[PDB]
Amino acid sequence: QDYSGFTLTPSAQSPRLLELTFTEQTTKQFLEQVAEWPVQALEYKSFLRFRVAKILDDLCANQLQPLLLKTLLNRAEGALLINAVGVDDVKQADEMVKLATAVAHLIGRSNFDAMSGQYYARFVVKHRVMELHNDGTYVEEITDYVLMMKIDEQNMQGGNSLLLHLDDWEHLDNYFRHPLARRPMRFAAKDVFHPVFDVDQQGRPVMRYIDQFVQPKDFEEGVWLSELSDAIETSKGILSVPVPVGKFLLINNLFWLHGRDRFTPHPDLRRELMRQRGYFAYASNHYQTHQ
Amino acid sequence: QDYSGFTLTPSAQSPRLLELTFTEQTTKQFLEQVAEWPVQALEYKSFLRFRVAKILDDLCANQLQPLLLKTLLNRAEGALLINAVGVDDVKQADEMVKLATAVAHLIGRSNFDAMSGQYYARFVVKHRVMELHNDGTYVEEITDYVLMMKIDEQNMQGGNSLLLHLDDWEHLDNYFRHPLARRPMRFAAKDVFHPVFDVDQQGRPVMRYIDQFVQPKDFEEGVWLSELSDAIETSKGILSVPVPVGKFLLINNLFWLHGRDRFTPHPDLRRELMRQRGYFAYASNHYQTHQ
Amino acid sequence: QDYSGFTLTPSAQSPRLLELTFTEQTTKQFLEQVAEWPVQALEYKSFLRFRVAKILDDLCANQLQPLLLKTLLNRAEGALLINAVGVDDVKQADEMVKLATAVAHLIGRSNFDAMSGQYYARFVVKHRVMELHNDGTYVEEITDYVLMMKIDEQNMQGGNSLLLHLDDWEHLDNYFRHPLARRPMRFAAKDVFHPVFDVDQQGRPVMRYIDQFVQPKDFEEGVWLSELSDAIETSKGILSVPVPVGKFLLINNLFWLHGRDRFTPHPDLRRELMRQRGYFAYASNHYQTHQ
Amino acid sequence: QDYSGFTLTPSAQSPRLLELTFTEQTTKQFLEQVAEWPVQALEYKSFLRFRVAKILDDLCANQLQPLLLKTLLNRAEGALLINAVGVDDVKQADEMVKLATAVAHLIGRSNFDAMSGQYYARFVVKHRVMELHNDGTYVEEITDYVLMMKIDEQNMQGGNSLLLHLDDWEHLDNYFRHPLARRPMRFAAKDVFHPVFDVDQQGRPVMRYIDQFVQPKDFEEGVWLSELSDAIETSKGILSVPVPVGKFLLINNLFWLHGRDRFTPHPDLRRELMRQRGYFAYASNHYQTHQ
Ligand SMILES: [Fe+2]
Ligand SMILES: [Fe+2]
Ligand SMILES: [Fe+2]
Ligand SMILES: [Fe+2]
Repeated sequence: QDYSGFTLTPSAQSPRLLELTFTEQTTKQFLEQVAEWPVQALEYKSFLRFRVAKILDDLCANQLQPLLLKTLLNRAEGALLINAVGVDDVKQADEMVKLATAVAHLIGRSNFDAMSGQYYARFVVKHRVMELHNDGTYVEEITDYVLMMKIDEQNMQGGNSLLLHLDDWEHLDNYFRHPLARRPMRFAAKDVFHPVFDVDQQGRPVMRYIDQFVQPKDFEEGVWLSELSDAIETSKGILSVPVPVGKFLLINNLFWLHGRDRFTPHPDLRRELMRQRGYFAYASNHYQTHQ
Repeated sequence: QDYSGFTLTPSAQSPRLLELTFTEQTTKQFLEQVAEWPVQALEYKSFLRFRVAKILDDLCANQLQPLLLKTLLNRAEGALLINAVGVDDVKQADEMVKLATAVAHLIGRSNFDAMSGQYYARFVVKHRVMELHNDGTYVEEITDYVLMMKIDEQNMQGGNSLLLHLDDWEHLDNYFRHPLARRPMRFAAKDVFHPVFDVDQQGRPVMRYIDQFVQPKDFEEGVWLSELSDAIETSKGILSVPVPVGKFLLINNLFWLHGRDRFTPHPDLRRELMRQRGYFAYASNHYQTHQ
Repeated sequence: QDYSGFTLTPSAQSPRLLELTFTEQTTKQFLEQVAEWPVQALEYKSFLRFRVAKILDDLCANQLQPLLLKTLLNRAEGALLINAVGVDDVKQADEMVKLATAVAHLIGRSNFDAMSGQYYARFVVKHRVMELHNDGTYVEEITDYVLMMKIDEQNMQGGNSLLLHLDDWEHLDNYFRHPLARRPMRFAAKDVFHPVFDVDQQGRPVMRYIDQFVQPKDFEEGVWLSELSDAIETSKGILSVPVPVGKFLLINNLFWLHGRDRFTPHPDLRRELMRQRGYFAYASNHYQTHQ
Repeated sequence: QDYSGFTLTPSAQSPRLLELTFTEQTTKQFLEQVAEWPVQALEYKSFLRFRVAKILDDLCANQLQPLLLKTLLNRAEGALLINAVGVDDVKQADEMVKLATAVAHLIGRSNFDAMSGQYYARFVVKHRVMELHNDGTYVEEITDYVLMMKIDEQNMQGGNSLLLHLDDWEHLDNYFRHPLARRPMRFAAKDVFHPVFDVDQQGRPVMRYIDQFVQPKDFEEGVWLSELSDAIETSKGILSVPVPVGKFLLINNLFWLHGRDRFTPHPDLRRELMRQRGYFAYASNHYQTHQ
């Protein structure tokens, strides 16, 4: 469908993943209107992250924020691949960070990243599969969304993003109905305790799982987790999504798992990534008390 | 007016800011009587900060302490620019620290400074505006006063201190009456939570704001804070105050905001500053219990 | 006796210490079936420690896990010396870690080791007695088992493992019946407080003692502990057990103490050790509440 | 008077300070009987500190421990200068540490020293007065005794130990009767709060004061503390005690203050000191509950 300032079309891999592309005029107007705040200003004054968010939504006639929220909160969808025409070179890295910052802070706020000391983190890669998982399993607070942007890609074969929607996972019911699905388990980076499965407000399964940080306490927990891991990694429902330079995935971390495919080692290989993670925060008509 | 040991006259920028100058005999007597305690002694034994305070007040016939307190606690004023005749060269830095220490510890106590590990901190600058703000917004305890002294100034164009009294701010009522003025917000350097506005004992607005450390939790808080920031930075009520070498501002941090103007970059530029921050502490006739 | 996949025979030093040796086919099948997970995978994903445990037990027709548990929990025994035919060279260090990991995680889970940052630790030695003690005396949680493997041994004379079963200690009753046996004492690596003696579920003495970390608070506690130390170190019941390359002791840390004999200094000496420590965790028919 | 294994005589400076000297046979027997434990063994196994204490007391026919306790707990005395004939050279430093350790752990236990990471600390000096004070004012637990030993002394003029017994302080009543004597004040190295004065079990004044770590909160506390400091430092009751190599003071830290006199700077100057601090711990006939 055609919106004001951007277009929206389903991905080739799945109708659950929608591709959102900002038009060229929108992209140029946005970058002009945020030129006076470099990324270092966004790092130092967090309210500027919401200022650039409002500027982008205003340029889309205030159609962007409700669309982002409706897509990410919809159980049938919950995932976007987002880009802006004209921003597609490593040479535009700062502008990429601004764009992703503006989109993310229309639907919530990105959390402190311990690897960078900032609200976002950039990594340079210079080859085995990274297993499907959820982010933020080792703290008490829930991470609602994961944002992963491709900043550079050079002599790279493979390395697609892997995604798994729980309602595409053919083994969901077998593991969700197991008593250990509800057993609170230790997660360690202070340790936290929570089950591997939970439910959304409608009672549908959600997941908070990663094989590296879950700490089975005994032979019962450990064997079940090793079978769970195999059942996830071999699922027929996994998507393999290329993320070209300038595009970023933005997914609901509660019923999407994500990972990374193998890639070929190459002497002239360079991949650069940017990530942000946060919680949803939005207005809705709902009950309160007092005045 | 003419006091014992010093003179007092309103500043050129505002009747709220009073200039206090210690006479030459007072300055020389004070420095003689505190010569046996170097600044390093003041750093190691905090009671010596109150000893030098008493010596200065005694030399002013005990007229200094009540005058400082009356000025700083008066809502109509609350700010002083202070100097002593004959102390005006970088070469006298230690004597400047002694003088500011004595004045500050007549009205309270200066807190530990994490940048220096001492009760005061000195910084050397070797050019964009520093936005108006209050100090101490990221801890639970209230910072009542801010002290900023000019220790050296060399090939410096611009860089005046900026000040804003809340009762000179033409947008005060518009933002103080907004519901978000009372919303406790996160501040981070353990995080603390407090609103951007509060009230003094008479119900008049006070502020605890800085754009770098406030952490809006969502799009509502963030957009409002970005508008608040603009309304402060563009206020017609801002003062631009030069602070020559040997002078220091001492302001009530609850209804004065402070910042720093732009200055010209220059290869031979050198500016040195000293700061202290603390809480008020003073005698008054008021109620207590027991015996 | 002859089991499926391994043999079991009493040690030459004591009927309480049983020697368990995995046959050559079992050893080769196990190493083949765990080849796809290097030790670094076991370090990163703790459930793989239980996966390799199940593979080893399955190869022993599920006779290994009940035998290990019965031996370690039996007050009359409680100690094993374990090896696998064909694994006996420093050159096979990784395979040794896999084997010990699989055995340990059939009976419990190995705890984080602060010296290595992993669930196991390897040390290289390149000569006085190490006194008998229990592990884990300076934390609140109980360490149920100690695992010590010989990874390398080169020009080494002496250095046998020393072991003492409390029911072989001729002075047990004299010290267990002393009032200070029940006095909670300070242990320091946050400090913890617990007595030097306790009881098992049947009221038989157990010990949580080490001379380096216990901190007697006064002359009464200190003199008694110095006599206790002498009564332990001179006991006639101490075993001197050689541990050849590829063998590991696995002992119940509650009623076995362990140490190390003196060895000869030698310029070409090299000894490498691996340790793990953990708690028991196993299924049994016992009571619970609710559903 | 003549005891078994040592002699006791009042000092030249004060009848409150008793000089205790171990005879030559006692010193030689003690060092022989503790030869198998080097100081590093005392550092690692704290019960050995009580073992060497018992050996020394046994060599004195068990007359040492009751004498030490009676002297240190007696309000009229409370201070000892202790040495052993034949130990008086830097070359005997280890033996000095053993001797002081044995004496201290007959009357209590020495606490962890943050400057050395051990139960004792050695310092090398290579010249202004160190003001009179009590140790341990910045933690909650009470330090009952201070031990300071002279390990080396080379080209040293001055630098006597200074001591002040509260009942020799001519200004005690003037300050003890001031309301601020009972005001809990902040002490900082987590901060602790306690008054500068307290009382012993008989209601007689004791002190917990040091000028460097007390943190007066305002002009009232600070001026009083500066006058208190002057009243202490100028007291006629201060003792000036030389401490030759091999001697150590052992004083009751509750009603003795201690410091150090000025000394002459000299290019070939070397002074080495050892300190321990701890709490009293001893048997007495007193009430308890239960069985
Ligand atoms: Fe991730
Ligand atoms: Fe400031
Ligand atoms: Fe051990
Ligand atoms: Fe001291």
